[PDB]
Amino acid sequence: MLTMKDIIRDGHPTLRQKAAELELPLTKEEKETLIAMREFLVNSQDEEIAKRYGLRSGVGLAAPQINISKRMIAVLIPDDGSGKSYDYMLVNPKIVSHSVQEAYLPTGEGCLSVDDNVAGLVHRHNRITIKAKDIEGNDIQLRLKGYPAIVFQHEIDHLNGVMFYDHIDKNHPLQPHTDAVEV
Ligand SMILES: O=C(CSC(=O)[C@H](Cc1ccccc1)CC(F)(F)F)c1ccccc1
Ligand code: NI
Ligand code: NI
Repeated sequence: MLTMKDIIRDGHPTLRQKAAELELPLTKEEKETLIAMREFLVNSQDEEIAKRYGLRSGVGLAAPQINISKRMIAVLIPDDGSGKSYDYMLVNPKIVSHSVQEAYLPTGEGCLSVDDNVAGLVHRHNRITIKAKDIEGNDIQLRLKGYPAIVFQHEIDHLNGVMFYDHIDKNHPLQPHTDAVEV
């Protein structure tokens, strides 16, 4: 299983690279790592297993974060009230369209790869459409709003060498953009 030992940390060069598109089908090895990434999320969200193996809690992970510079991500966002949950392993995900309307988490964002907490609002598109491939090379189109959309954008940024804190206003970190919605 993956652990925090596997997660590379801010300053590591792989995080600042652009990750390579995968050829399809995936190798037995690539499928294995994408399942393991999902398994990390699951494990990190279990109280017991996370205490035991020293796991930070996560809802998303991009392959660059385990030092594999390939365009695959995993997102595990549990039910949390509404009956909606997000359990997705995506290959070559792409944002094909979005809202003009920005949104933001009012406490900022975190990142498994960033050891410190950073304060600052990270403005993002409130709605997105994503086209990607699943683990078996079938076609996936996702329409996301709000928290799920922020999460996927965060992980997609990882595939382009962008970190959440790059989007934070150095002067006015906690100033929302006008008409940006709080999530
Ligand atoms: O905040 C988190 C997890 S933090 C997280 O998923 C990171 C990214 C993140 C995205 C959007 C908002 C905050 C953090 C993942 C990373 F580091 F792997 F990319 C949480 C976990 C379980 C229950 C409730 C909340
Ligand atoms: Ni992150
Ligand atoms: Ni700004």
